[PDB]
Amino acid sequence: VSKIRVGMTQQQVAYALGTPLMSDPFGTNTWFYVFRQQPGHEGVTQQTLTLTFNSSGVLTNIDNKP
Amino acid sequence: VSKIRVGMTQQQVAYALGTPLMSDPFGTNTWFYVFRQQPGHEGVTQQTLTLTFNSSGVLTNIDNKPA
Amino acid sequence: VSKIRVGMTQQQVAYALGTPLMSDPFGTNTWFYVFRQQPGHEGVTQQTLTLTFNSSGVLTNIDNKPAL
Amino acid sequence: VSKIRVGMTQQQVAYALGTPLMSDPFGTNTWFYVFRQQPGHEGVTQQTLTLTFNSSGVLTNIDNKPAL
Amino acid sequence: VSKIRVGMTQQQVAYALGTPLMSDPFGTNTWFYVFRQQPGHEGVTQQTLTLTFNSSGVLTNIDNKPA
Amino acid sequence: VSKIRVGMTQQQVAYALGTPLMSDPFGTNTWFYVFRQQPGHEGVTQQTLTLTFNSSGVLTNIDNKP
Repeated sequence: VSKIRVGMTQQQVAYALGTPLMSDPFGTNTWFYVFRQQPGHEGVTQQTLTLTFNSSGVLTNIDNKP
Repeated sequence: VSKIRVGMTQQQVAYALGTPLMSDPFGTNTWFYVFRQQPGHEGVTQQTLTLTFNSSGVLTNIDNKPA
Repeated sequence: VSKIRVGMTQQQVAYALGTPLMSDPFGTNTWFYVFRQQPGHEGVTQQTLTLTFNSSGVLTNIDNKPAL
Repeated sequence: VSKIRVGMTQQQVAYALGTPLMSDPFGTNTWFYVFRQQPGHEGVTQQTLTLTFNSSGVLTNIDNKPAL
Repeated sequence: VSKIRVGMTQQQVAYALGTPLMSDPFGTNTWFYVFRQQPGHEGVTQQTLTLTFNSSGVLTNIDNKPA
Repeated sequence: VSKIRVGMTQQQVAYALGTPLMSDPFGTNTWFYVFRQQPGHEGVTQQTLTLTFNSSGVLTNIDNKP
């Protein structure tokens, strides 16, 4: 924590402390859902969803898995 | 168990599905650390850190409250 | 690990092992909700709620973000 | 939400909103460690540790899994 | 920041990297639920559930302790 | 919780309660790492690792991202 200073880039902070446990999802390019402890789950593997957004915050790819 | 389509904004997707469990931290403005399971913890409350970055990804505020 | 002993205070245990991944919320003074993967979310930041309780486990402060 | 009020007990708040995603570990009676993404892990199940504290925040029970 | 190679067993990978943050629950023997942020919670402790499944994926023990 | 009974398959339980918050990683086919709050992080995106194991518990694929 003394390992960081105002003016550092996200790369410099992440090098010092690691990436954070949480961050705000708005403005970022990738959102990942894992649908746990939600009734109605189906299949032989954990349902997940990866969403890709462009720099304007618009959804460009929907990746279901499976 | 709900409907999205390409071209939706993040507000539309969050209304439909909720915010995601995880998202990529690079490019956003607020990072939040909670230092768990790390030896050397001190104090009477859980140590945390909130960082604010500007539109360019540079750190402008370090909030260690506590405290 | 072997670096903890019965009789230790929560500070000593937290200095040896760090705080735990999880703990029972009853009896503590601060609760933190993060409303994720819940349809109906609104706004331009992640909705959260920080509740402060006194010693008697009574709620004394409600802190919504964003502000209601 | 609007379904909580200052003066509520932790039970009333938990009935209205559920327990929180996170809480401050200090002051509670049970801590639970899950040692993941930590090099050195051994054995055939996930290593965990459950610590029980009394009212004074003093450790009274250590429960390692698997058993040491 | 540590070294794995194809052909390693899960014990070898866990020694090198630790266990993973997440894994697929299907096919294993122990499931653990912690019911957070769900309205209608009752009791003086966090409600949890530990389920044991046999090698075939069938439920053989329901542990609701608490209690 | 009264929604489940001994003898149900993992598919029946997951349909009633959802998948669990946690499960034991040994014996399963996919392990996912997200290296957060670990100093030394590098890059312009969150480092992760997906490992695939066969039914004998042997590592068959290493997928770094990026």
